[PDB]
Amino acid sequence: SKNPESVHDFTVKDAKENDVDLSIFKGKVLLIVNVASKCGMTNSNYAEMNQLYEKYKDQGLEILAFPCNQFGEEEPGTNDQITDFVCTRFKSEFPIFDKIDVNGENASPLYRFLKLGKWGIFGDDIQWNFAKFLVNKDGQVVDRYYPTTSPLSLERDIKQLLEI
Amino acid sequence: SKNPESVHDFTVKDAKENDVDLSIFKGKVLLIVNVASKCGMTNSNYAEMNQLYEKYKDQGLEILAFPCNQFGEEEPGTNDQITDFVCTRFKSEFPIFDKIDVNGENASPLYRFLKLGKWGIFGDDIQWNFAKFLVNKDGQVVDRYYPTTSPLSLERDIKQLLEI
Ligand SMILES: [Ca+2]
Ligand SMILES: [Ca+2]
Ligand SMILES: [Ca+2]
Ligand SMILES: [Ca+2]
Ligand SMILES: [Ca+2]
Repeated sequence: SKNPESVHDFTVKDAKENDVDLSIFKGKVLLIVNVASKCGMTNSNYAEMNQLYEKYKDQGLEILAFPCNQFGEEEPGTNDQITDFVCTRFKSEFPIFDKIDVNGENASPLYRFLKLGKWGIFGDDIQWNFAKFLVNKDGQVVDRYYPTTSPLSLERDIKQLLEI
Repeated sequence: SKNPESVHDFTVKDAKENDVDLSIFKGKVLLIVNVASKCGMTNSNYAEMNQLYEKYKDQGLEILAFPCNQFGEEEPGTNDQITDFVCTRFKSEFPIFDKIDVNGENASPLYRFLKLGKWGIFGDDIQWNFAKFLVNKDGQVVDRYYPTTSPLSLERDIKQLLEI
């Protein structure tokens, strides 16, 4: 809409560049997390996220992954590609949206909003790849975790947040 | 080893101003929490850490709680009162240390070091009362949590560090 009140007032692009009204997720627990551009998903975060999905997929937990190139201070070897460098694919169970920036000038309105969560307690810049956010059924930012917190460690909060 | 390599390379004052070398904690997993400076163990965090402690003190978990008045020092109807500006008494099984600054020009050297953790991923200033850090048996910072993350939600990582 126009009054950033909830995460549901936001619409984002999916991998297909098609609009997705986040408002369709109400009633479900949103676990928002920024993923890397790397092409391979080697990181352990994905595996653990899959499990989390495997377990709470049909219970209200929806994982919203967002590719971001603002980190991964890669050690180049043939990366110089400005016409097709971002991974042209993301093989995972949960949904992977269009690549967006989480920090800086062109930051996504959503992350801007996720950052106002809990009176600015969540106001920090996304520290690195895989920062985790938990949103309740009403679209309010409930929790935030550092990249270094494996998805599996968010189970207790996921569980509670679902009333299971 | 002039320049600190670990949390063990720091000496802090305890509630009774007696120097404490963090080396006496080597071989133990540490939960470092900054607490409100005012009196009152009513905040939910206390009960949860209390529980955490009762269930892990005798397994390798130590809790270093540091009082700080940098957050909402304007809370008590009568806070203005300068006779110290930190509660003269903090009933708790787990040790409460002397007051320290966590942010700014007088931030405790220990908090400067913890903010160095994970290649700067933990560089953010302490957001509010009750931010959490998990340090391994070796004295290196391995996790950081937002104030909003309840203690009990750190159990998985604790067990993982204590190896259980
Ligand atoms: Ca960019
Ligand atoms: Ca971890
Ligand atoms: Ca020492
Ligand atoms: Ca003030
Ligand atoms: Ca851990």
